[PDB]
Amino acid sequence: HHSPGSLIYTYKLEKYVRTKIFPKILLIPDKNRYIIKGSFRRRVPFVTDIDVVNNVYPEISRENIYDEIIKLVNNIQSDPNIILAYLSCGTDERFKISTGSSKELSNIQSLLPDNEKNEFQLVLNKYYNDQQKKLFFLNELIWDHYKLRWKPEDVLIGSMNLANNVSVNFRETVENNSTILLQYYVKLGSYPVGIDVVINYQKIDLTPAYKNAALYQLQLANYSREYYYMLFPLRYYFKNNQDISQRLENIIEKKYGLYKQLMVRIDDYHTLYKSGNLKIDMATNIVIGILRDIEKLPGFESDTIYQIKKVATNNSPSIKIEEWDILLKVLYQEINTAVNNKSRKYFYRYIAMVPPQDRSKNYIS
Ligand SMILES: Nc1nc2c(ncn2[C@@H]2O[C@H](COP(=O)(O)OP(=O)(O)OP(=O)(O)O)[C@@H](O)[C@H]2O)c(=O)[nH]1
Ligand SMILES: [Mg+2]
Ligand SMILES: [Mg+2]
Ligand code: NA
Repeated sequence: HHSPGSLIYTYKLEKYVRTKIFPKILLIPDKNRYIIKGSFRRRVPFVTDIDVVNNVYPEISRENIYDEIIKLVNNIQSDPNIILAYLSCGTDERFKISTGSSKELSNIQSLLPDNEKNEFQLVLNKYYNDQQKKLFFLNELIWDHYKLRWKPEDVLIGSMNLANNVSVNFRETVENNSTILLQYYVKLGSYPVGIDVVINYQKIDLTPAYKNAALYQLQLANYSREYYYMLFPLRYYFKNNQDISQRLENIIEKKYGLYKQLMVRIDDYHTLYKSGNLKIDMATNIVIGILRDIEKLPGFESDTIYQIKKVATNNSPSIKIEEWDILLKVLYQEINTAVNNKSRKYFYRYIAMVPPQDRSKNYIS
Protein backbone atom coordinates (compact mmCIF):
# COMPACT_ATOMS: atom_id res chain seq x y z
CA HIS A 1 0.00 0.00 0.00
CA HIS A 2 1.03 3.59 -0.77
CA SER A 3 -0.52 7.03 -0.20
CA PRO A 4 -2.34 29.92 -7.59
CA GLY A 5 -1.88 28.40 -11.06
CA SER A 6 -2.78 28.74 -14.73
CA LEU A 7 -6.49 29.17 -15.41
CA ILE A 8 -8.24 25.81 -15.83
CA TYR A 9 -11.76 25.40 -17.18
CA THR A 10 -14.47 24.63 -14.67
CA TYR A 11 -18.24 24.91 -15.12
CA LYS A 12 -18.08 27.22 -12.10
CA LEU A 13 -15.90 29.54 -14.18
CA GLU A 14 -18.36 29.60 -17.09
CA LYS A 15 -21.34 30.30 -14.83
CA TYR A 16 -19.42 33.21 -13.33
CA VAL A 17 -18.61 34.87 -16.66
CA ARG A 18 -22.15 34.38 -18.00
CA THR A 19 -23.92 35.71 -14.90
CA LYS A 20 -21.45 38.29 -13.56
CA ILE A 21 -19.30 39.40 -16.52
CA PHE A 22 -21.48 39.17 -19.64
CA PRO A 23 -24.24 41.44 -18.29
CA LYS A 24 -21.58 44.17 -18.06
CA ILE A 25 -19.79 43.79 -21.41
CA LEU A 26 -22.54 42.77 -23.84
CA LEU A 27 -24.99 45.19 -25.47
CA ILE A 28 -27.88 42.73 -25.18
CA PRO A 29 -27.03 40.32 -22.31
CA ASP A 30 -29.96 37.96 -23.00
CA LYS A 31 -28.77 34.35 -23.39
CA ASN A 32 -30.67 33.93 -26.66
CA ARG A 33 -28.90 36.95 -28.13
CA TYR A 34 -25.31 35.77 -27.72
CA ILE A 35 -23.24 32.75 -28.66
CA ILE A 36 -19.97 31.56 -27.15
CA LYS A 37 -17.50 30.49 -29.84
CA GLY A 38 -13.93 29.22 -30.03
CA SER A 39 -12.12 27.07 -27.49
CA PHE A 40 -14.18 28.15 -24.46
CA ARG A 41 -17.27 26.71 -26.14
CA ARG A 42 -15.36 23.42 -26.36
CA ARG A 43 -14.44 23.85 -22.69
CA VAL A 44 -10.73 23.25 -23.27
CA PRO A 45 -8.77 22.67 -20.01
CA PHE A 46 -6.13 25.38 -20.50
CA VAL A 47 -8.30 28.49 -20.88
CA THR A 48 -6.89 30.96 -23.40
CA ASP A 49 -9.61 33.53 -23.96
CA ILE A 50 -13.38 33.77 -24.36
CA ASP A 51 -14.95 34.54 -27.74
CA VAL A 52 -18.55 35.78 -27.94
CA VAL A 53 -20.91 37.02 -30.63
CA ASN A 54 -23.73 39.40 -29.69
CA ASN A 55 -26.49 39.56 -32.30
CA VAL A 56 -28.18 42.84 -31.44
CA TYR A 57 -30.17 43.55 -34.62
CA PRO A 58 -32.78 44.98 -34.84
CA GLU A 59 -32.90 46.50 -31.32
CA ILE A 60 -29.46 47.88 -32.11
CA SER A 61 -28.70 48.82 -35.71
CA ARG A 62 -26.90 51.56 -37.64
CA GLU A 63 -29.58 53.96 -36.38
CA ASN A 64 -28.37 53.79 -32.80
CA ILE A 65 -25.10 51.81 -32.77
CA TYR A 66 -23.09 54.98 -32.09
CA ASP A 67 -25.07 56.00 -29.01
CA GLU A 68 -25.09 52.44 -27.69
CA ILE A 69 -21.32 52.05 -28.13
CA ILE A 70 -20.55 55.43 -26.54
CA LYS A 71 -22.73 54.45 -23.57
CA LEU A 72 -21.06 51.04 -23.29
CA VAL A 73 -17.55 52.49 -23.43
CA ASN A 74 -18.42 55.11 -20.80
CA ASN A 75 -19.73 52.37 -18.49
CA ILE A 76 -16.58 50.28 -18.96
CA GLN A 77 -14.25 53.21 -18.26
CA SER A 78 -16.09 53.66 -14.96
CA ASP A 79 -15.63 49.99 -14.04
CA PRO A 80 -12.27 49.41 -12.31
CA ASN A 81 -12.62 45.62 -12.75
CA ILE A 82 -13.06 45.54 -16.53
CA ILE A 83 -10.56 46.77 -19.12
CA LEU A 84 -11.43 47.70 -22.70
CA ALA A 85 -8.13 47.56 -24.57
CA TYR A 86 -9.27 48.12 -28.14
CA LEU A 87 -12.39 48.57 -30.21
CA SER A 88 -12.02 47.40 -33.82
CA CYS A 89 -14.23 48.76 -36.59
CA GLY A 90 -13.72 49.85 -40.18
CA THR A 91 -10.90 49.87 -42.71
CA ASP A 92 -8.39 52.28 -44.20
CA GLU A 93 -8.74 51.36 -47.87
CA ARG A 94 -5.43 53.08 -48.66
CA PHE A 95 -3.82 49.97 -47.18
CA LYS A 96 -5.87 47.41 -49.10
CA ILE A 97 -3.82 45.05 -51.24
CA SER A 98 -6.00 44.19 -54.23
CA THR A 99 -3.71 43.71 -57.24
CA GLY A 100 -0.33 43.22 -55.60
CA SER A 101 1.25 45.20 -58.43
CA SER A 102 4.55 47.00 -57.84
CA LYS A 103 3.05 50.48 -57.78
CA GLU A 104 0.17 49.51 -55.47
CA LEU A 105 2.68 48.19 -52.94
CA SER A 106 4.82 51.27 -53.62
CA ASN A 107 2.00 53.68 -52.77
CA ILE A 108 1.29 51.74 -49.58
CA GLN A 109 4.95 51.71 -48.51
CA SER A 110 5.14 55.50 -48.90
CA LEU A 111 2.45 56.03 -46.26
CA LEU A 112 4.42 54.10 -43.64
CA PRO A 113 6.99 55.54 -41.23
CA ASP A 114 10.64 54.93 -42.15
CA ASN A 115 11.16 51.99 -39.78
CA GLU A 116 8.12 50.27 -41.28
CA LYS A 117 9.28 51.13 -44.79
CA ASN A 118 12.40 49.05 -44.15
CA GLU A 119 10.48 46.05 -42.83
CA PHE A 120 8.16 46.43 -45.82
CA GLN A 121 11.18 46.37 -48.13
CA LEU A 122 12.70 43.29 -46.46
CA VAL A 123 9.51 41.32 -47.08
CA LEU A 124 9.53 42.39 -50.74
CA ASN A 125 13.05 41.06 -51.27
CA LYS A 126 12.76 37.86 -49.22
CA TYR A 127 9.71 36.70 -51.16
CA TYR A 128 10.59 37.99 -54.64
CA ASN A 129 9.56 34.64 -56.13
CA ASP A 130 6.56 33.56 -54.05
CA GLN A 131 3.92 36.19 -54.80
CA GLN A 132 1.24 34.83 -52.46
CA LYS A 133 3.72 34.44 -49.61
CA LYS A 134 4.95 37.98 -50.25
CA LEU A 135 1.46 39.48 -50.14
CA PHE A 136 0.63 37.55 -46.97
CA PHE A 137 3.55 38.87 -44.92
CA LEU A 138 2.90 42.32 -46.35
CA ASN A 139 -0.68 42.20 -45.06
CA GLU A 140 0.80 40.95 -41.79
CA LEU A 141 2.91 44.10 -41.52
CA ILE A 142 0.28 46.67 -42.51
CA TRP A 143 -2.47 44.87 -40.54
CA ASP A 144 -3.10 47.58 -37.95
CA HIS A 145 -3.01 50.24 -40.66
CA TYR A 146 -5.65 48.51 -42.76
CA LYS A 147 -7.93 47.34 -39.96
CA LEU A 148 -8.91 50.33 -37.83
CA ARG A 149 -8.34 49.86 -34.13
CA TRP A 150 -9.68 52.31 -31.54
CA LYS A 151 -8.74 53.08 -27.95
CA PRO A 152 -11.57 54.14 -25.60
CA GLU A 153 -9.95 57.59 -25.73
CA ASP A 154 -10.28 57.61 -29.52
CA VAL A 155 -13.90 56.48 -29.38
CA LEU A 156 -15.02 59.07 -26.83
CA ILE A 157 -13.11 61.86 -28.59
CA GLY A 158 -14.82 60.82 -31.82
CA SER A 159 -11.82 60.61 -34.12
CA MET A 160 -8.19 59.57 -34.50
CA ASN A 161 -5.23 60.38 -36.74
CA LEU A 162 -4.09 57.95 -39.42
CA ALA A 163 -0.94 57.93 -41.56
CA ASN A 164 -0.20 60.87 -43.88
CA ASN A 165 -2.14 63.29 -41.65
CA VAL A 166 -5.57 61.83 -42.41
CA SER A 167 -8.29 61.92 -39.74
CA VAL A 168 -11.02 59.31 -39.40
CA ASN A 169 -14.39 59.86 -37.68
CA PHE A 170 -15.82 57.22 -35.33
CA ARG A 171 -19.54 57.84 -35.85
CA GLU A 172 -19.00 57.84 -39.59
CA THR A 173 -17.10 54.57 -39.26
CA VAL A 174 -19.62 52.59 -37.22
CA GLU A 175 -22.63 53.94 -39.14
CA ASN A 176 -21.11 52.66 -42.39
CA ASN A 177 -20.13 49.26 -41.01
CA SER A 178 -21.86 46.13 -39.73
CA THR A 179 -19.75 44.65 -36.93
CA ILE A 180 -17.61 45.85 -34.04
CA LEU A 181 -15.00 43.86 -32.14
CA LEU A 182 -14.47 44.60 -28.45
CA GLN A 183 -11.27 43.34 -26.84
CA TYR A 184 -11.86 43.14 -23.09
CA TYR A 185 -9.65 42.00 -20.24
CA VAL A 186 -11.22 40.73 -17.02
CA LYS A 187 -9.74 39.29 -13.83
CA LEU A 188 -10.44 35.55 -14.03
CA GLY A 189 -8.38 33.68 -11.46
CA SER A 190 -4.96 35.14 -10.72
CA TYR A 191 -4.32 37.10 -13.93
CA PRO A 192 -6.23 39.09 -16.60
CA VAL A 193 -8.02 37.07 -19.28
CA GLY A 194 -9.09 38.36 -22.68
CA ILE A 195 -12.71 38.35 -23.78
CA ASP A 196 -13.43 39.08 -27.43
CA VAL A 197 -16.96 40.31 -28.09
CA VAL A 198 -18.18 40.67 -31.66
CA ILE A 199 -21.17 43.00 -31.96
CA ASN A 200 -23.29 42.14 -35.00
CA TYR A 201 -25.73 45.02 -35.56
CA GLN A 202 -26.94 44.06 -39.01
CA LYS A 203 -28.75 40.87 -40.01
CA ILE A 204 -25.70 39.76 -41.99
CA ASP A 205 -24.40 36.20 -42.27
CA LEU A 206 -21.09 35.78 -40.45
CA THR A 207 -20.36 32.50 -42.24
CA PRO A 208 -17.98 33.97 -44.86
CA ALA A 209 -16.11 35.70 -42.03
CA TYR A 210 -15.58 32.43 -40.15
CA LYS A 211 -14.47 30.60 -43.29
CA ASN A 212 -12.08 33.46 -44.02
CA ALA A 213 -10.76 33.42 -40.45
CA ALA A 214 -10.18 29.67 -40.76
CA LEU A 215 -8.31 30.09 -44.04
CA TYR A 216 -6.17 32.88 -42.57
CA GLN A 217 -5.14 30.71 -39.62
CA LEU A 218 -4.20 27.92 -42.05
CA GLN A 219 -2.00 30.26 -44.08
CA LEU A 220 -0.44 31.85 -41.00
CA ALA A 221 0.52 28.46 -39.58
CA ASN A 222 1.72 26.93 -42.86
CA TYR A 223 3.70 29.91 -44.19
CA SER A 224 5.60 29.95 -40.90
CA ARG A 225 5.83 26.15 -40.70
CA GLU A 226 4.35 26.13 -37.21
CA TYR A 227 3.39 22.45 -37.11
CA TYR A 228 1.41 22.78 -33.88
CA TYR A 229 -0.93 25.41 -35.32
CA MET A 230 -0.94 23.52 -38.63
CA LEU A 231 -2.92 20.89 -36.70
CA PHE A 232 -5.83 23.32 -36.35
CA PRO A 233 -7.12 22.99 -39.93
CA LEU A 234 -6.95 19.19 -39.58
CA ARG A 235 -9.34 19.45 -36.66
CA TYR A 236 -11.87 20.95 -39.10
CA TYR A 237 -11.30 18.31 -41.77
CA PHE A 238 -11.74 15.36 -39.39
CA LYS A 239 -14.69 16.73 -37.38
CA ASN A 240 -16.88 13.85 -38.59
CA ASN A 241 -14.34 11.20 -37.63
CA GLN A 242 -14.83 10.65 -33.89
CA ASP A 243 -11.54 8.86 -33.15
CA ILE A 244 -9.32 11.29 -35.08
CA SER A 245 -11.17 14.27 -33.61
CA GLN A 246 -10.57 13.07 -30.05
CA ARG A 247 -6.88 12.49 -30.69
CA LEU A 248 -6.36 15.86 -32.39
CA GLU A 249 -8.24 17.63 -29.58
CA ASN A 250 -6.08 15.83 -27.01
CA ILE A 251 -2.84 16.71 -28.77
CA ILE A 252 -3.80 20.36 -29.18
CA GLU A 253 -5.66 21.11 -25.95
CA LYS A 254 -4.37 18.58 -23.42
CA LYS A 255 -0.93 17.28 -24.46
CA TYR A 256 0.37 20.71 -25.51
CA GLY A 257 -2.41 22.97 -24.20
CA LEU A 258 -0.14 24.83 -21.78
CA TYR A 259 2.20 25.84 -24.61
CA LYS A 260 -0.72 27.53 -26.38
CA GLN A 261 -1.92 29.16 -23.17
CA LEU A 262 1.51 30.58 -22.32
CA MET A 263 1.78 32.04 -25.81
CA VAL A 264 -1.63 33.71 -25.41
CA ARG A 265 -0.71 34.98 -21.94
CA ILE A 266 2.50 36.50 -23.29
CA ASP A 267 0.54 38.13 -26.12
CA ASP A 268 -1.96 39.48 -23.57
CA TYR A 269 0.95 41.06 -21.71
CA HIS A 270 2.02 42.84 -24.89
CA THR A 271 -1.56 43.86 -25.74
CA LEU A 272 -2.19 45.26 -22.25
CA TYR A 273 1.13 47.08 -22.52
CA LYS A 274 0.71 48.75 -25.92
CA SER A 275 -2.93 49.62 -25.21
CA GLY A 276 -1.80 51.47 -22.09
CA ASN A 277 -3.53 49.31 -19.49
CA LEU A 278 -0.50 47.68 -17.86
CA LYS A 279 0.66 48.82 -14.42
CA ILE A 280 3.72 47.40 -12.65
CA ASP A 281 1.70 45.27 -10.20
CA MET A 282 -0.28 43.59 -12.98
CA ALA A 283 2.85 43.12 -15.10
CA THR A 284 4.80 41.62 -12.19
CA ASN A 285 2.04 39.14 -11.33
CA ILE A 286 1.82 37.99 -14.95
CA VAL A 287 5.58 37.48 -15.23
CA ILE A 288 5.57 35.55 -11.95
CA GLY A 289 2.80 33.25 -13.20
CA ILE A 290 4.58 32.79 -16.51
CA LEU A 291 7.89 31.93 -14.82
CA ARG A 292 6.05 29.41 -12.64
CA ASP A 293 4.27 27.66 -15.52
CA ILE A 294 7.37 27.67 -17.74
CA GLU A 295 8.81 25.14 -15.27
CA LYS A 296 5.90 22.82 -16.11
CA LEU A 297 6.99 22.54 -19.73
CA PRO A 298 8.81 19.15 -19.84
CA GLY A 299 12.43 19.60 -20.92
CA PHE A 300 12.07 23.29 -21.75
CA GLU A 301 15.29 25.27 -21.40
CA SER A 302 15.76 29.00 -21.91
CA ASP A 303 18.45 31.59 -21.20
CA THR A 304 15.71 34.23 -21.17
CA ILE A 305 14.45 32.95 -17.81
CA TYR A 306 17.58 34.21 -16.07
CA GLN A 307 17.46 37.54 -17.92
CA ILE A 308 13.86 38.05 -16.78
CA LYS A 309 14.66 37.32 -13.13
CA LYS A 310 17.69 39.60 -13.41
CA VAL A 311 15.61 42.55 -14.63
CA ALA A 312 13.19 42.12 -11.70
CA THR A 313 15.88 43.41 -9.31
CA ASN A 314 15.54 46.87 -10.87
CA ASN A 315 13.58 49.60 -9.09
CA SER A 316 12.20 51.57 -12.04
CA PRO A 317 8.73 50.22 -12.94
CA SER A 318 8.81 51.48 -16.54
CA ILE A 319 12.19 49.88 -17.21
CA LYS A 320 11.04 46.52 -15.82
CA ILE A 321 7.81 46.48 -17.84
CA GLU A 322 9.62 47.45 -21.03
CA GLU A 323 12.52 45.00 -20.54
CA TRP A 324 10.11 42.21 -19.64
CA ASP A 325 8.13 42.98 -22.79
CA ILE A 326 11.24 42.64 -24.95
CA LEU A 327 12.31 39.42 -23.21
CA LEU A 328 8.84 37.84 -23.35
CA LYS A 329 8.84 38.23 -27.15
CA VAL A 330 11.90 35.99 -27.23
CA LEU A 331 10.39 33.54 -24.73
CA TYR A 332 7.27 33.43 -26.91
CA GLN A 333 9.25 32.26 -29.93
CA GLU A 334 11.14 29.73 -27.83
CA ILE A 335 7.84 28.27 -26.61
CA ASN A 336 6.53 28.44 -30.18
CA THR A 337 9.62 26.63 -31.49
CA ALA A 338 9.41 23.97 -28.77
CA VAL A 339 5.76 23.10 -29.35
CA ASN A 340 6.11 23.15 -33.15
CA ASN A 341 9.03 20.71 -32.99
CA LYS A 342 7.06 18.32 -30.78
CA SER A 343 4.01 18.59 -33.01
CA ARG A 344 5.74 17.97 -36.35
CA LYS A 345 5.43 14.20 -35.94
CA TYR A 346 1.70 14.51 -35.29
CA PHE A 347 1.08 16.84 -38.22
CA TYR A 348 2.65 14.48 -40.76
CA ARG A 349 0.92 11.50 -39.14
CA TYR A 350 -2.51 13.00 -39.76
CA ILE A 351 -1.94 14.92 -43.01
CA ALA A 352 -0.93 11.55 -44.48
CA MET A 353 -4.40 10.31 -43.55
CA VAL A 354 -5.84 13.05 -45.75
CA PRO A 355 -6.66 12.01 -49.35
CA PRO A 356 -4.06 13.52 -51.77
CA GLN A 357 -6.65 15.70 -53.54
CA ASP A 358 -7.67 17.31 -50.24
CA ARG A 359 -4.16 17.95 -48.94
CA SER A 360 -4.01 21.27 -50.80
CA LYS A 361 -6.83 22.68 -48.65
CA ASN A 362 -5.21 21.49 -45.41
CA TYR A 363 -1.53 22.04 -46.15
CA ILE A 364 0.71 24.46 -48.04
CA SER A 365 3.61 22.47 -49.51
N1 LIG B 1 1.94 32.07 -33.68
C1 LIG B 1 0.72 31.60 -34.00
N2 LIG B 1 -0.25 31.62 -33.05
C2 LIG B 1 -1.50 31.16 -33.30
C3 LIG B 1 -1.79 30.63 -34.64
N3 LIG B 1 -3.08 30.24 -34.62
C4 LIG B 1 -3.57 30.51 -33.38
N4 LIG B 1 -2.62 31.06 -32.59
C5 LIG B 1 -2.80 31.46 -31.17
O1 LIG B 1 -3.83 30.66 -30.57
C6 LIG B 1 -4.76 31.50 -29.88
C7 LIG B 1 -6.17 30.98 -30.06
O2 LIG B 1 -6.33 29.72 -29.41
P1 LIG B 1 -7.77 29.38 -28.79
O3 LIG B 1 -8.37 30.65 -28.24
O4 LIG B 1 -7.61 28.18 -27.88
O5 LIG B 1 -8.56 28.93 -30.13
P2 LIG B 1 -9.81 29.78 -30.72
O6 LIG B 1 -10.66 30.33 -29.59
O7 LIG B 1 -10.46 28.89 -31.75
O8 LIG B 1 -9.04 30.97 -31.50
P3 LIG B 1 -9.41 32.55 -31.43
O9 LIG B 1 -10.71 32.68 -32.19
O10 LIG B 1 -8.23 33.22 -32.10
O11 LIG B 1 -9.52 32.88 -29.96
C8 LIG B 1 -4.62 32.88 -30.48
O12 LIG B 1 -4.76 33.88 -29.47
C9 LIG B 1 -3.23 32.92 -31.06
O13 LIG B 1 -2.38 33.58 -30.13
C10 LIG B 1 -0.68 30.63 -35.63
O14 LIG B 1 -0.86 30.20 -36.79
N5 LIG B 1 0.50 31.12 -35.24
MG1 LIG C 1 -10.24 31.87 -28.29
MG1 LIG D 1 -10.12 35.24 -29.32
NA1 NA E 1 -12.42 50.09 -17.02
